[PDB]
Amino acid sequence: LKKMAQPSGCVERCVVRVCYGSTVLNGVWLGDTVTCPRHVIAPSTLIDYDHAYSTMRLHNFSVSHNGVFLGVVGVTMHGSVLRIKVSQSNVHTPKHVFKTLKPGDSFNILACYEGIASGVFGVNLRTNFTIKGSFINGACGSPGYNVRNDGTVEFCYLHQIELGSGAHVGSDFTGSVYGNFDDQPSLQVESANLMLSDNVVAFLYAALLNGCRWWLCSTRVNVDGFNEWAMANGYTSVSSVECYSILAAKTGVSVEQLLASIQHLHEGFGGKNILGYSSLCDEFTLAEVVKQMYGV
Amino acid sequence: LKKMAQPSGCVERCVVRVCYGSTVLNGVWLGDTVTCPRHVIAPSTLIDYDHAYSTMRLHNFSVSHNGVFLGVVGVTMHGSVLRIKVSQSNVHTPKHVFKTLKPGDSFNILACYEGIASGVFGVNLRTNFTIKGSFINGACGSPGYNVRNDGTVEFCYLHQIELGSGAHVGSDFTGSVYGNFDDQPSLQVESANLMLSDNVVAFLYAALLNGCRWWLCSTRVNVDGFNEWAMANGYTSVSSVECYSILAAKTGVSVEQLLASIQHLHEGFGGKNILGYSSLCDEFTLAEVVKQMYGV
Ligand SMILES: Cn1cnc(Cn2c(=O)nc(Nc3cc4cn(C)nc4cc3Cl)n(Cc3cc(F)c(F)cc3F)c2=O)n1
Ligand SMILES: Cn1cnc(Cn2c(=O)nc(Nc3cc4cn(C)nc4cc3Cl)n(Cc3cc(F)c(F)cc3F)c2=O)n1
Repeated sequence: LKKMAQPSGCVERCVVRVCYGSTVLNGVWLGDTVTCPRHVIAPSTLIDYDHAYSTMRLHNFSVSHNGVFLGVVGVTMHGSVLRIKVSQSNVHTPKHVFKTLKPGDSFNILACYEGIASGVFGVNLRTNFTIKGSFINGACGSPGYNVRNDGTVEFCYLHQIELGSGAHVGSDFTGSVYGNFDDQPSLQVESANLMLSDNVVAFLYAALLNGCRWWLCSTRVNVDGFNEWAMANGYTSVSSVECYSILAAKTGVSVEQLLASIQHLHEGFGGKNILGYSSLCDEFTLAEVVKQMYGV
Repeated sequence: LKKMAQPSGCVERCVVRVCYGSTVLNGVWLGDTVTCPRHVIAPSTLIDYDHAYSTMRLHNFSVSHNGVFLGVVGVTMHGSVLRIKVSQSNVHTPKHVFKTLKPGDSFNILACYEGIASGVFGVNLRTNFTIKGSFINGACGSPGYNVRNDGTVEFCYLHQIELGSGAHVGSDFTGSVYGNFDDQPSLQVESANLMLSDNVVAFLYAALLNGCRWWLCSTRVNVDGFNEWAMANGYTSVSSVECYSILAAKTGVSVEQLLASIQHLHEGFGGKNILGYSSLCDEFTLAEVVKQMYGV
């Protein structure tokens, strides 16, 4: 079990550099539209974006891909993003949709600087709607994506800000900020994360499939009992036993046995480890475990 | 800190599917040459590769890029790889070199199946010359690479085998197997992994720069003394001190203090953690720490 990213080639071909005056960040070029964070039009300064938008000048923009400049034709503002119409369509536009992530969803970040990709990594949207990425100044507008089995790219995230805690906040392509954080320099404090119980169950199945079984409780707790316990101990509710059927069928271990195991392991591993982890891991989804173990 | 891969697009355009008889793995297409593990010509049985090569027939090969089949013109064997000449050059061959890794080198893996990339991740060549990837059956031939600052791709790894431990072994593009394992289905056991001290020093500097300093020793241990201790305690030598000077200056902490700190912490943290880790982390190189925190 290793956190991986899906290959980045099809997304690299969509990253552009967006400049407005002296401010530079990343945008995503699809068809004849570049989407980027609206912070690119912020003054050097609480930002009044409505006023910055009303006094915008199109000739103040510079949009470029690999040093080649695209002609800017028009700009509209949608929530926390801009949609910049350009006079040229991206001939490497992949088959794509736009998807809004939910907590517990895994996705890929292509970390970009000045319109050029530098790194790719997998992340999980947490219950407080932040991610734990690695970004420095200039990463604003870095895209997050998933690639479906048929090849369709789901565009799901545009990087916005780093919180005081180090957590990372982005928007979707409609302009909604995940978690409704402000795209402003401010002292906002995210609420505390819960452990993603769905991912912990997937992790324990992966441990069973790698021979690691010292932790397995003999007895069971049902979903209703676990969910009552989860609410009192910083865990999310578990969603439907039936979705784990493939891993339950391959291990002979029911979800209820793992729910009971989580209750035990919450109080500590006691000098032992599970796949090299010293506490429970909610980093991997059921789909990731199934893909990495079986290719499905 | 996040382990990440460099963008994979330029390598994706070189991945091919190589088939000989019923055996299918991955290769890398550069110019008019495909390099792949020689296991593709193994019979279905201790493999006599010299005999398999002498009886090889070019018509048994099939080589394709994204489902487009390439004509096979000639084949030579070089150590544990084949060099397959095809009837056209890859028009997307990136500027590139071949480089043989040394233990402690980080690089990127593009995990491929049937000539199609499915995931990308960063790894470190360990002192026992294995890596800890995530690979299932069909990953043979998956390439490892690094991208230089000037854009030159260093091709450095072709995936070969998974040992009983789960550890992964590959070759370089000259055909030398890392660690001189055999490209045979025999039982082989790698030597004990040593903690990469250079990476642990980088990790402790990252902690200091993040305000985590509960563990810091005022004691100093010089390089020579640390290296003698390291021998007897599962650690590599520390290679040098001066490369850390930028981080030593920002923190006011000498490398020799961090060597003393490693000796203080090598058995465990008690109940405490460092950047979320419950034991010392050797995942991150100095270059990665400096790049991810300062963009250098
Ligand atoms: C450490 N870190 C991790 N993620 C981030 C994201 N991020 C960013 O990359 N850049 C930001 N400010 C800018 C400065 C610029 C200087 N030039 C020349 N051009 C610049 C462009 C930007 Cl966007 N910010 C700050 C920030 C970005 C916003 F979108 C926002 F609404 C409020 C903010 F305070 C930033 O967080 N940094
Ligand atoms: C679980 N895992 C992780 N990494 C690996 C690497 N690996 C591999 O992907 N495939 C292998 N055997 C093949 C079977 C095939 C069936 N078909 C239809 N085509 C096949 C092609 C291969 Cl290569 N092996 C085994 C292996 C591969 C070698 F290169 C070698 F020299 C000896 C070996 F025993 C394998 O390890 N599996």
